[PDB]
Amino acid sequence: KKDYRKKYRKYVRSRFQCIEDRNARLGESVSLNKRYTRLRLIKESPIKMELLFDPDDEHSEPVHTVVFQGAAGIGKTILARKMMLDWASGTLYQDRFDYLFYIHCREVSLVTQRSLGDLIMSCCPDPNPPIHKIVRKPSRILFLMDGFDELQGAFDEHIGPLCTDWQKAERGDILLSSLIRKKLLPEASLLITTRPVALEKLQHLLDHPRHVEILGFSEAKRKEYFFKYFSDEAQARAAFSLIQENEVLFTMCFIPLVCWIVCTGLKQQMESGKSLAQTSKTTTAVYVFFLSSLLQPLCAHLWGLCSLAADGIWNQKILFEESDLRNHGLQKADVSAFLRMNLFQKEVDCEKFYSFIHMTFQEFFAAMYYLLELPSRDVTVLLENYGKFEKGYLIFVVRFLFGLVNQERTSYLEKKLSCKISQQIRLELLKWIEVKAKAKKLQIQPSQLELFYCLYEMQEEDFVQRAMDYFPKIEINLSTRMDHMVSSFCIENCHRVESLSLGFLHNLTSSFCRGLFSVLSTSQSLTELDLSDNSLGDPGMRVLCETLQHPGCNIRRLWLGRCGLSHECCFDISLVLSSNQKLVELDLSDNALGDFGIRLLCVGLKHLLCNLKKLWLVSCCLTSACCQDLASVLSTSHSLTRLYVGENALGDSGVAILCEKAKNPQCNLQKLGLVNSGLTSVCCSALSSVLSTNQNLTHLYLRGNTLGDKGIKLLCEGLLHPDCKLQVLELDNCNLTSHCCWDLSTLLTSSQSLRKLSLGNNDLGDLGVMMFCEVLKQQSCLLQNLGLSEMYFNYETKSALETLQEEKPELTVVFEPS
Amino acid sequence: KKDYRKKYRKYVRSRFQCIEDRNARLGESVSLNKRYTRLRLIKESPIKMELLFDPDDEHSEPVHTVVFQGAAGIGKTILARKMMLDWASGTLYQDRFDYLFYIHCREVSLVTQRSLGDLIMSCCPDPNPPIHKIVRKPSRILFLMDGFDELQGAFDEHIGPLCTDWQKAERGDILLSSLIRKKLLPEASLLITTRPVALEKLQHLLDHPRHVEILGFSEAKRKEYFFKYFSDEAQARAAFSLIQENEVLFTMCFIPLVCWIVCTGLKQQMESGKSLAQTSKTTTAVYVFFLSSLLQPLCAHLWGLCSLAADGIWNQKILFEESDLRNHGLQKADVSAFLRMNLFQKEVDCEKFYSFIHMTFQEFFAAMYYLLELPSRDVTVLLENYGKFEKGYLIFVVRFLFGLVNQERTSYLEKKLSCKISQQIRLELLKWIEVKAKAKKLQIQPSQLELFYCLYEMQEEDFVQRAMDYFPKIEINLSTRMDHMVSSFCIENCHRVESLSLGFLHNLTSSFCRGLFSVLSTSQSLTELDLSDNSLGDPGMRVLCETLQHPGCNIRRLWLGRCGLSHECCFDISLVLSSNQKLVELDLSDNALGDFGIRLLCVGLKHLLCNLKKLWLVSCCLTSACCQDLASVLSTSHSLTRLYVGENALGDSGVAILCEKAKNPQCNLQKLGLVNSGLTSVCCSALSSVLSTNQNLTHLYLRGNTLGDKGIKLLCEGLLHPDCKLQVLELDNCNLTSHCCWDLSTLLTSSQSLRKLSLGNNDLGDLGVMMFCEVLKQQSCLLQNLGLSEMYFNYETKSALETLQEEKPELTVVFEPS
Ligand SMILES: Nc1ncnc2c1ncn2[C@@H]1O[C@H](COP(=O)(O)OP(=O)(O)OP(=O)(O)O)[C@@H](O)[C@H]1O
Ligand SMILES: Nc1ncnc2c1ncn2[C@@H]1O[C@H](COP(=O)(O)OP(=O)(O)OP(=O)(O)O)[C@@H](O)[C@H]1O
Ligand SMILES: CC(C)(O)c1coc(S(=O)(=O)NC(=O)Nc2c3c(cc4c2CCC4)C=CC3)c1
Ligand SMILES: CC(C)(O)c1coc(S(=O)(=O)NC(=O)Nc2c3c(cc4c2CCC4)C=CC3)c1
Repeated sequence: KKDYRKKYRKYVRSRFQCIEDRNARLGESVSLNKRYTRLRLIKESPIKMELLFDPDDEHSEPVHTVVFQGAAGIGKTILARKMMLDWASGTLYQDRFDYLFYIHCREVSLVTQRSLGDLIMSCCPDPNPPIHKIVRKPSRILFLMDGFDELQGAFDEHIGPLCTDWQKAERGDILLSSLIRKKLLPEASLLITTRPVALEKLQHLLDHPRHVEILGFSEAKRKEYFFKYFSDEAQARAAFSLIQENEVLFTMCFIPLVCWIVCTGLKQQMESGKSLAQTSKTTTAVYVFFLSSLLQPLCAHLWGLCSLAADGIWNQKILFEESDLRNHGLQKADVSAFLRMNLFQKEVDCEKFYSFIHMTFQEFFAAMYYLLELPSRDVTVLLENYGKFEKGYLIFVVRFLFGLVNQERTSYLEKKLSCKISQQIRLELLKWIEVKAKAKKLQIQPSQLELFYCLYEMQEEDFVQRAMDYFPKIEINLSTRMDHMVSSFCIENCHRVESLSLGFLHNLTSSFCRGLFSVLSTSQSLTELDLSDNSLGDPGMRVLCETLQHPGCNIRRLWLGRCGLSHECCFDISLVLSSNQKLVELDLSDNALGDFGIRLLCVGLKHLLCNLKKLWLVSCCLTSACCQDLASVLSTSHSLTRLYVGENALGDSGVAILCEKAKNPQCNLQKLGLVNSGLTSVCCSALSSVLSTNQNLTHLYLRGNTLGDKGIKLLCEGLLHPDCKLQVLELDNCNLTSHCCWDLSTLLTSSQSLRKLSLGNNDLGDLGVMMFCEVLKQQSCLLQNLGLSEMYFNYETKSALETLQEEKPELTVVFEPS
Repeated sequence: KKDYRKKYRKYVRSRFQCIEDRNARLGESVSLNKRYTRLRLIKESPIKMELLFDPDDEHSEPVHTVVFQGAAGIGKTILARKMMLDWASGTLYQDRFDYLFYIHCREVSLVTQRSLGDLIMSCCPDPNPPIHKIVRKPSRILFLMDGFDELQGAFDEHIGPLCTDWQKAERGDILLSSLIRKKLLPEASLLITTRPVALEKLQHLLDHPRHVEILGFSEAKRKEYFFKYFSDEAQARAAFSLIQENEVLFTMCFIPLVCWIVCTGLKQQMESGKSLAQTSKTTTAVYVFFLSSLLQPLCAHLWGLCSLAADGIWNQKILFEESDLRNHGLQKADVSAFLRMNLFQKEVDCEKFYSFIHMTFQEFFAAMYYLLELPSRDVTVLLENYGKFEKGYLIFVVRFLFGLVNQERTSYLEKKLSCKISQQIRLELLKWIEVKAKAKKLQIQPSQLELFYCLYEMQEEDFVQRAMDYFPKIEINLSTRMDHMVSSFCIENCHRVESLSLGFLHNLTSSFCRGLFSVLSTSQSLTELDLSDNSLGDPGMRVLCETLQHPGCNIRRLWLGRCGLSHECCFDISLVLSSNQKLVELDLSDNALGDFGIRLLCVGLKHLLCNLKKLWLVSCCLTSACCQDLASVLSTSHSLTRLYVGENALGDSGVAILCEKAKNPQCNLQKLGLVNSGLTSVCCSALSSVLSTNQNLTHLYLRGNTLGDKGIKLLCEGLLHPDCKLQVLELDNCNLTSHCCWDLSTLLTSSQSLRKLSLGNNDLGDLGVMMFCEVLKQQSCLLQNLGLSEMYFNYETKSALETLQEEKPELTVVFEPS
């Protein structure tokens, strides 16, 4: 007859019409989900809400879990609400799921015992839905869990009694684990929204999740928001222009919540006949401006509320009863005012409790508590409990505290912050940074990012510059405009930073990094810049190359990784080499800088006053052709001493060119990086001439080649020469056999210059090694690692090797295989 | 980063380079697996090592278990080692298995408790491989179990506590059972090598194995072995030729272990400047020649070693410690000499124990122990424990004892055998043969094969000829040249054998059997030769037919089975019939001897002095056309009395021809085998004429025809004739119905000649039987089986049948259906 499934879709469609889905909607108006602004979704390329659980391009395996992550206040909930509306309307997943259930984490009781009644409680008023029929069929139901990080009370991931069978009642935390792990109602599809910081407590439940990141609004959508928010286009234009002119506030407003806070304040200024001026620069300033603007016209009850918020955070309470309001002196006065204003809501979805409009607001209020004039009111305790899931990580409580603790304060609630208290806290906050800044560890506690966002908020020179003294090495990751804004601010004020590592995330290949590179080049302490494995295309390298020509750079070491740089960029690299007399080490490996790029690079390398000493051209798609220019550089330049060119196609016909010039008596080559070049015995006579002539050559790296016995014999003849000064010889994957052990024995016996000789996976067997063991006792000069890498020997050889280590202590490393 | 799988692949490639994979390699040289000689592999057509675990041509089912069987020293291990090398090199199963684990059974502790650490212990020195990750994934791993029959200690197949879950520890015997049965680490692939004798203790674990037999070297491969073994072509040629001239030693060298022991002894004769002469004829001769040659130059410690070997076999010990050597007086003298020579090895694969170079050698030493001058030194005990898995079956200990117990002994250790002891044993060995020879049973104890191999080794006329007196019937299976050599020798010396059955295995259709057939035809006791179901094509039949013409044959009965003989061979069969006046019974059924072949066969059958009495032409693709020649044979020959021609197409139009001549009053036909000929009622008037005319006809077999009531009625008219002498009438599948019961009742009532009348699956029902029950009481002459085959009746009929049996005792078999 009447199919509940249809009744449920009607319920969902009609229910989720409001954006907030809570009261105090500026006179209880309808905000309309029709105003939904599209979010930028990136998968780990863009992703849509459609096809989230579908198989991808290979193996054709299904997806059971998709997790949405991002910053707070970015519409994770709103995206879920749009999804529910589109599903109910029959436009989204209309051919995939029979039922869609939404479970908010805020309302979940973690410590109480219940059966899986979530499918009843989250749906229609009808107390008897067909749970035992179609609604229990696996794979036909889609669930969404909103706010994993908002789960209150104790929580654990490693629970024996997981609880399967939806019919049985168990603790709420346990029940959630079983559903997330797909042990309860298996094959069900589940969407989870969470802050990245809480992923560490979720990853154990997910096993193999699909990862989707939610990004903020683009400039195009920022304008759209104002025009949809303000019904009068003239107001939308004024509101948009005002904020657009404020680069910092505009950027922060990329976060939908910040945009909302700002738009609401401007609307109120309009209604009140005010100038609509707004000078906020920090996240704190946005929250302080909004709160004081709304209460100023109330303010008398700020204490009772801040105490409530602090008690709420400490005791893991988000949803409050009338008793909790009364216990803080909040009754029949400010509560009503708070509900009239966009500050608090009374939760009108057929329930009986009160709540803050946002968790960032509750944390903001708690932050204010610690500065006014009641769980503790001790910032030491606040900071110590930062690294905890149960307390909600307290990211904003502390970050707002940083911004709030200042001297440059005015009226509008900012005068209610006690001076002595703020001063005592300021000192504690700086010490906190020192302790965490020195902790180079990966965890939920600050990852050397949050410390900088906190310092950005506390935009004061004395405090900020002192904090920077605890960051001699900075390792950070930038994904948006606000991150670069914070990074540039913080690094600009660093006078004691020696090295910086910058990770770049989908924002790349553009001028977006100019605002940071421009700053780095003016640093008087930065020596090493690490840009490894960042997709910065030629345009990114060009911006860097422009900044690397600044006379005040002081940068001595520049490292690149799998950036995909093209041969074209060698034009700009050469321009840097020709004028930057400070650069010593330049690693251009793992790029597409083919023979042409090298031809151009060599222009800078041969340039007068070019002081580059170490050059890595490893894995640069090079052939033997480039050896003509590289050989010219080594001969021409007095500064090049280290050259690595392996993982290319510089075979015997190529190295012969390098050798012709490398052998020059005036050659300054110290390390010859002929690793994976595919060399054989043919060029070994050329190497012999180099080793016996160039007395500055101390290290050979010949791993990856196929020299054979003939090749090593020819090299030995060179190494046996009186004028050979080679100290380190690496012979691992050189395809040598036991037949050459006689030449290696001769080398060990007669060589005087070698200090390290490492033999790797060669077919020397027991004969070669046993022979060496005896030879090495005959007044040998070899004191370093013998090699023996990836080898298996018999008992007697193993005994001889261990014996050698004990009988001749001057040999530091025999390196037995095990 | 670094994948263990790759590190392991490297380990396996570097490890398995030697053939022996043990020391004492003639100066510790490298034998090189590169010298591997291809083995002949036959599946139960040739098979390759590739695709062993793949599905075949139907059902597309996977193979989890593959079992390799063959002679001791046939290269089961070396094949396994080559497999590992080819896999590690990425040429064999490179796209099927990620890991390959080799577990030797010799090193397995059956009685101790352990987890499945075999995946750690069998690999590289690294103590912490990723067992809990990729290495525990089912179906991605191939295991090889080498030497099931070498498992020491107690063992059982029917164990409740099989032990699943690789993480849990249990007894080694139990652990192996679970892995073999695929209960532990299920869906894994396992290759098992074992001696055929031990299959009986493995079959319970395998359930549904793929069977591959390993055969020895061909003549061409033997040449290659010598030319690869001896680096000097001149020496390889002289060495090969020496052996080629020795037919018996040459034949034995089909086993890699035999060609090895022969080549090794010769190499030493070469180095020592000797004549290189070798006169060995038996396996024992080769083993003692080798051992004595090596020790003669030592011999003083033969006692202590033989005692050790005997103690080892008795107490199930293969791997010995220094304590076991010392306890037998073996210390700092001969042990070193034994390790220098190819006799003993000290197991140098990072271990601490000693072992015999070959298991057949350890058993050889034990065999000598019993003859010298300490577990027992009682041959009675040795022989009694032959039929035991735990003791290793003791096949060679006893077989070598047979060869060693002789009078024709010389120096070179053969003089260390005590005369009195050998004489006492010789008597016990002969009695042992008597006891086992009379035991016509299938088991691990001698299957009437090993007894003959033992007698071959003991090549002495008195002992051997006496042994033959216990084999009046010989049933043997020959698969190789050495089997024919032994069979020929043994049967040649049989003076009291009445019948011989020969199974021929892939060796067929060739002259390979000539060496045996030539001997059988000279036997003065052999009467019956059974060659059933052997693929001996016309060439095989021709060789037989040549030997069947020998005047001393004395063969009276020759039986053929599904041999696939062609009509062409009837020419040679006829040649035998025309001159062999002794042959009485010739069964040519289940062949392709169609009408043409019969036309030719009939030439011999009609030949003067052809005494063949019983001829079977059943299932010979015959039609009614052949009846013209068969009828001529029956009329022409005075000797043919029994003719079976069913399972052909000799329908009514055919039998009418046979009847025209069979009815002749001078006809000597006694049994008319017209079974499955497709006859009906039409020819029954012709059969009637035969019955009433030929008084020598006593048996009719009409099963398979479709006569109906009319057909049997017509036969009854013949049977009711005063001159009909038929005694036995078989009427089973004749398609008769209840309507004929009155003619059968008339037949029973009036027939005087019948003694047996068997009615089978005819629709006679309860009425027919009830009628017969009463008729049979009226002074009936029917005393034999009434039939009632595949019939079902009601209560009253059953009662009448049982009553009949009791009331009229002269009726031997009522044959109630149940
Ligand atoms: N795509 C969007 N279109 C319009 N408004 C949006 C959008 N995304 C976010 N917002 C704004 O976000 C505010 C609601 O904040 P919200 O409840 O989503 O914070 P939240 O982080 O999702 O809560 P939670 O942590 O439980 O998921 C509303 O003012 C709404 O207008
Ligand atoms: N295909 C082959 N090519 C070369 N030599 C072979 C080959 N097969 C066997 N051999 C010889 O086998 C000898 C080693 O004896 P082996 O260990 O194989 O006896 P085994 O019966 O396999 O031991 P196990 O009973 O444990 O399997 C070596 O001398 C080797 O030359
Ligand atoms: C990208 C990164 C640094 O790695 C990260 C991952 O997760 C986090 S977060 O949990 O601390 N979220 C936030 O800070 N949001 C947030 C921010 C600002 C202002 C507001 C909010 C919330 C509404 C007001 C200013 C930029 C960050 C940060
Ligand atoms: C196939 C059959 C006949 O059914 C069978 C009966 O017994 C067995 S066996 O498993 O015990 N193997 C052996 O005897 N090998 C073996 C043989 C010879 C010489 C030697 C060996 C071992 C090295 C020296 C001569 C032929 C058999 C198999």
